[PDB]
Amino acid sequence: ELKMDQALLLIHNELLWTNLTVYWKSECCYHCLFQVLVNVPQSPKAGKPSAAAASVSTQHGSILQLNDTLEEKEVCRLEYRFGEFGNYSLLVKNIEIACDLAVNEDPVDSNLPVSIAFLIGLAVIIVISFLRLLLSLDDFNNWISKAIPPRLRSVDTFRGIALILMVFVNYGGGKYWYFKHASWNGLTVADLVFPWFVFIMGSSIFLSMTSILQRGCSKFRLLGKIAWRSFLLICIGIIIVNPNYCLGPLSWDKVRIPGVLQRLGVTYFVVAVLELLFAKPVPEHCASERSCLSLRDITSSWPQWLLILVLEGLWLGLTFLLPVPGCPTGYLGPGGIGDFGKYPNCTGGAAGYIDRLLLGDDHLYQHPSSAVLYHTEVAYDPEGILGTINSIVMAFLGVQAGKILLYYKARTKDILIRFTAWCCILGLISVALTKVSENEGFIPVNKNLWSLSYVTTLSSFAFFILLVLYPVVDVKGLWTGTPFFYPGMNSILVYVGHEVFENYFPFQWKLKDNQSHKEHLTQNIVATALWVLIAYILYRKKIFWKI
Amino acid sequence: AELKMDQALLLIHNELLWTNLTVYWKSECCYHCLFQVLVNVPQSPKAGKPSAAAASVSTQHGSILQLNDTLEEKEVCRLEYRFGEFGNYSLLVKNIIACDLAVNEDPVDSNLPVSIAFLIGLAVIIVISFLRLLLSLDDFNNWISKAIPPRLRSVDTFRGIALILMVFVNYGGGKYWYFKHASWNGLTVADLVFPWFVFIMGSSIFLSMTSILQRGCSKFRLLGKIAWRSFLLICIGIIIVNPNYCLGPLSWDKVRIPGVLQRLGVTYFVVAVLELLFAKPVPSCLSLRDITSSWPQWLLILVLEGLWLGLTFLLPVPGCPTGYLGPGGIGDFGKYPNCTGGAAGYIDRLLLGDDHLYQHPSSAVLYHTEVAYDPEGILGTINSIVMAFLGVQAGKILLYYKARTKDILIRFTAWCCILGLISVALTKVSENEGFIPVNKNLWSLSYVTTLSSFAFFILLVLYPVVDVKGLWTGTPFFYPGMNSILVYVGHEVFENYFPFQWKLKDNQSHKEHLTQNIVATALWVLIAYILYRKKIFWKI
Ligand SMILES: CC(=O)SCCNC(=O)CCNC(=O)[C@H](O)C(C)(C)COP(=O)(O)OP(=O)(O)OC[C@H]1O[C@@H](n2cnc3c(N)ncnc32)[C@H](O)[C@@H]1OP(=O)(O)O
Ligand SMILES: CC(=O)SCCNC(=O)CCNC(=O)[C@H](O)C(C)(C)COP(=O)(O)OP(=O)(O)OC[C@H]1O[C@@H](n2cnc3c(N)ncnc32)[C@H](O)[C@@H]1OP(=O)(O)O
Ligand SMILES: *[C@@H]1O[C@H](CO)[C@@H](O[C@@H]2O[C@H](CO)[C@@H](O)[C@H](O)[C@H]2NC(C)=O)[C@H](O)[C@H]1NC(C)=O
Ligand SMILES: Cc1cc(=O)oc2cc(O[C@@H]3O[C@H](CO)[C@@H](O)[C@H](O)[C@H]3N)ccc12
Ligand SMILES: Cc1cc(=O)oc2cc(O[C@@H]3O[C@H](CO)[C@@H](O)[C@H](O)[C@H]3N)ccc12
Ligand SMILES: *[C@@H]1O[C@H](CO)[C@@H](O)[C@H](O)[C@H]1NC(C)=O
Ligand SMILES: *[C@@H]1O[C@H](CO)[C@@H](O)[C@H](O)[C@H]1NC(C)=O
Ligand SMILES: *[C@@H]1O[C@H](CO)[C@@H](O)[C@H](O)[C@H]1NC(C)=O
Ligand SMILES: *[C@@H]1O[C@H](CO)[C@@H](O)[C@H](O)[C@H]1NC(C)=O
Repeated sequence: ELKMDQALLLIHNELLWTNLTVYWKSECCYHCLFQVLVNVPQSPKAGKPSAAAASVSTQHGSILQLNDTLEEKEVCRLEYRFGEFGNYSLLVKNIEIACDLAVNEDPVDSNLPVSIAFLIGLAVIIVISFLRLLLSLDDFNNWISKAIPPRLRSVDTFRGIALILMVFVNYGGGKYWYFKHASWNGLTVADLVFPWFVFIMGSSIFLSMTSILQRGCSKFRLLGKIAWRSFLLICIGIIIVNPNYCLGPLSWDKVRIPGVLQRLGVTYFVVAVLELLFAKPVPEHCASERSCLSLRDITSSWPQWLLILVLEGLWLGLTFLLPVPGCPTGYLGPGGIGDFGKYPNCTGGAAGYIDRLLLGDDHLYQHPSSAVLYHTEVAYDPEGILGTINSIVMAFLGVQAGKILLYYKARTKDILIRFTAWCCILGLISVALTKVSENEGFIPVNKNLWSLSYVTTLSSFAFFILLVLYPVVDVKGLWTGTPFFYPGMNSILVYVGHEVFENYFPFQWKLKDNQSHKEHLTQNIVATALWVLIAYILYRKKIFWKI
Repeated sequence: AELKMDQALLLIHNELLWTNLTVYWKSECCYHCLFQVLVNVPQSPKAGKPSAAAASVSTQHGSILQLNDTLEEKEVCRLEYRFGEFGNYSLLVKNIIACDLAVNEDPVDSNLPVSIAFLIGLAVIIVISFLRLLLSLDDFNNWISKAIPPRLRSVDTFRGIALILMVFVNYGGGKYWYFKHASWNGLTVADLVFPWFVFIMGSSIFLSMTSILQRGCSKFRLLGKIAWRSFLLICIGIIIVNPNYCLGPLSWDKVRIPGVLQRLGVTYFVVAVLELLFAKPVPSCLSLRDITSSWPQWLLILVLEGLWLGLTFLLPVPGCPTGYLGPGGIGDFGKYPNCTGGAAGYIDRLLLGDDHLYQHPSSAVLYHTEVAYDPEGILGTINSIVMAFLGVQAGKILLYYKARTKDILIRFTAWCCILGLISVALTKVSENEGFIPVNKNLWSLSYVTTLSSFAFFILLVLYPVVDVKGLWTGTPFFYPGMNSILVYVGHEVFENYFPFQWKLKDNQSHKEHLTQNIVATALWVLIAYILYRKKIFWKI
């Protein structure tokens, strides 16, 4: 009867001279038009009020505006938050007319009941099952006999955490609203992994390129390697990751040109080529002081910083200045019914227009993140053309983190000072941009547009994560990234694998109740743990696929 | 138009007045098919103007049209014809009871013109495209530079040929009827692949066991390797290869336990454990010592063959004749609607259930069988083991007389002749008649002997040319031969992916399907070649 995060609302109209219409709009909508929930009729006779059944969304909040089809006057505005499976009864009576809320069945309290208790129980059960399976393997072997520079590992732990979170939220994340990507604006747990992947990509770009150059290899061989790696990423993404082959053979008239791997390849090429051309040897003798307050890692890359600033200015100018036909200039909203629905075919503004012009409507993402909340009827691709500038900026921030990590290697206090300084600077910039509020600010945090505040917020998060991880996993040694670094070293293999093997049995099976959050959560956690186990097994076999 | 692929539009005109003629159709190749109703032709309203009926006769190979009156059923005209693709044939039955077969539009061959000269044309096209891609890609790099224990390779070539055939016929094989699996009895191009894979599997089993036992190891880590490889093959077959995950998530109640890789794993375990349990070291014009040293496993193979024969021809099956080999459905005059496989089908449905079996057997499209019958069932694994052991015998022949090439060809010719004689004795040189007709779905003993004789002849041809005389390394073939498992898993996983599958301008065209499948097979050969160059052979 009811679906996930969907309370059942019954409207009892005790009125006898009005045809009430209940409207609806979530709290998380910024400026959304009210959608008709159900059209309750008037009571034919006194004593027996007219009733109708409506299913209200539970994910986050609910605004119910009561209007009558005759005069269109707000008899009462009710603003509540519903539960996952709740028999809610709304009665409105003339006393003038006030609508009161009654609960006939208590909600399941989605994400309230599971909390950390169910997660700990599931983890214990999975660990016990794995240990029992491992012990059973030795039982068969016994019965048969009876019968007859190195890797940082902190960047690796960072990438492993990002990969685990990405595998969890890509498989559904328990079908929870906050483990999915945000509709248009703000941040969720699924909006963090991709920026961290670009950050780590830039960091590893600098680490690998400087290792290769100081190992005595020509810059042209590295240029060829970079070009081949970016081309392979783009082709792999376009041919394998982007299209859903369960719907039929791939036709060029509906091929999704831009994607996650295409974005990664393009920004890899751009920022890696920037580093290659403007490559200076890593200074070593300069690290002779104690906690040196030198800006060497920044002033040694003034041309790349100038190019990055020019690119960021280009992104800001195109976003806020490019005149989109039939659209306000500098439009950042979601379109659809968002922003009071006055721009329905304007999902993404300048970035969406650039994508639709250069690549066409059919070569974009047909199911954007905003399509489920703001009801966008057009196609917008989060990995568009305009957002690649901000992805390049993020990759260069990762490059800066790598320069911090390598220029000062012996002085771990210097590394921590630089990480804290950069995290604070980027956090202050993000707070200034987004104005702390989710939907307010000059450039609100947005994954779909890859907003500048999105880049800065996620880069500050990445700098803080590196600040926490580098001493613990490298200097102090209190933790080896025990379950995380195997995905860190098999990132590309795990990404291609889980984007290819989404529907295979160990990662996805038929569920007893498809509308249960706990069943989906168990399936997604088991699938993520199995991908970690696969990465660990390949680590033991020393099978590291690299492009 | 409304005509499909491999179908012909048959217009029927009845000049008869007091007739309610119905047209019954039955494909020529079916052994004993009930005449299904094709179309119902109504009585002509008046003289001069006959009633017209539109039908699509399956022109894959032949068609039998029988016309008997609807009321007081009596045949008025029995017509046998071999229709052509996209043919507009008009049937004119007129009162004189006479028949006419006027061809209103000439048929399109779509088989000779596409697979006779268009095959060579497409080969030239793909060769030119590959050469241009190789030259242009290196030209750009050159512009920048200017500006600034041994493997035999015969078994490898055999396995590569089998892999090329499997990739071609698994993708559709041009959607031709002879590049698919024959509906129950008979041998097609697609039926030749799996038995050769089992044969090569057994040959490689012996060729690896001999090397390992001669080197430093024991028959206790070899047993672990064999058991783990069998378990891995079975698990891969159950999880990855078998289910069609595009439909939805896997479920226990509707998961297909049998499979190609499950069958390969079970037969590998059985035959490899047999050789390990009876492992002897290698030591001749007519020595025959290879068949005598391996006498216990030959005795066990004969016992297993007797068991398969006894279960097939003697196991009682409820609601089914004892010793049934027929396809069921409308086959055998439809007297056994649900008897697909007989003993093998009943054993599968009794041990694994009817939901853990192949729901689209090759007999469904022609004999109209509604039950689920799995070609890789439980009964046929005995014959899979027998053919794997014939491959093991080929390996023993090849390894025992390594320095006596003439001995190798003498033994290969002798074994091929013996197995061919056994096959022609069992099938009486007829696909549907005989004692044990050739059948992939039952994995018949005559199927095993025929395909093993074919494999022995293929080895007899390949071994001198590719090993002894050295005239031709298996240049377009052994590259998949060295990556078989990866190639199989890859084309099972990446069936729908762009290089191997793209949307066609008209899905009802044999030329477009053939070119797409040839391009896909060539791309898989190219992938295997690239992996060979980089030495990324995946094993176990
Ligand atoms: C939002 C959602 O829900 S979807 C989330 C989106 N998901 C994704 O984008 C996942 C896909 N991306 C990825 O898997 C990765 O980011 C990749 C593969 C594209 C790039 O990973 P990278 O950071 O380039 O690392 P990778 O493992 O490929 O190695 C690249 C180079 O960096 C080097 N490197 C990596 N880590 C380190 C380290 N810690 N120290 C030193 N060198 C390192 C490697 O040695 C290699 O150089 P080499 O070949 O010369 O030896
Ligand atoms: C009919 C249709 O359309 S669908 C049916 C078609 N599909 C199938 O049959 C499934 C696909 N099958 C296959 O890919 C293969 O048959 C496999 C992988 C299952 C088995 O291949 P095999 O012949 O066993 O060889 P594989 O490469 O796996 O290695 C087996 C062993 O034989 C050895 N070997 C292989 N070829 C040779 C050779 N020519 N000489 C000596 N030893 C050899 C290998 O070295 C290996 O031993 P090792 O572990 O010491 O290295
Ligand atoms: C529900 O009723 C209220 C009040 O009747 C509507 O509020 C006004 O509606 C008129 C249109 O009749 C608009 O011109 C006004 O701008 C609205 N606001 C105010 C403050 O007057 C409300 O629009 C109705 N709901 C919907 C979905 O239209
Ligand atoms: C749920 C899901 C199923 C699937 O079959 O695979 C996915 C792949 C995903 O990845 C995202 O997909 C969109 C465009 O690719 C963008 O929202 C993001 O940028 C990108 N990280 C996200 C979700 C899924
Ligand atoms: C169509 C298809 C696509 C693919 O990519 O994979 C296949 C693999 C096939 O092989 C057959 O599959 C069945 C066993 O699973 C049995 O009909 C036969 O024994 C076996 N020859 C046949 C068809 C396909
Ligand atoms: C309410 O709508 C019904 C039809 O659905 C109509 O018969 C009735 O007159 C309406 N009442 C008012 C007060 O408009
Ligand atoms: C909800 O409650 C009402 C009365 O309180 C009852 O009639 C109805 O059956 C209930 N529905 C569900 C789904 O529990
Ligand atoms: C058509 O009629 C003839 C009349 O004897 C009969 O023998 C034949 O079986 C009929 N065809 C059917 C029933 O398919
Ligand atoms: C077959 O020929 C008839 C001639 O009477 C014609 O009307 C019909 O359209 C033809 N079929 C097709 C598919 O064109």
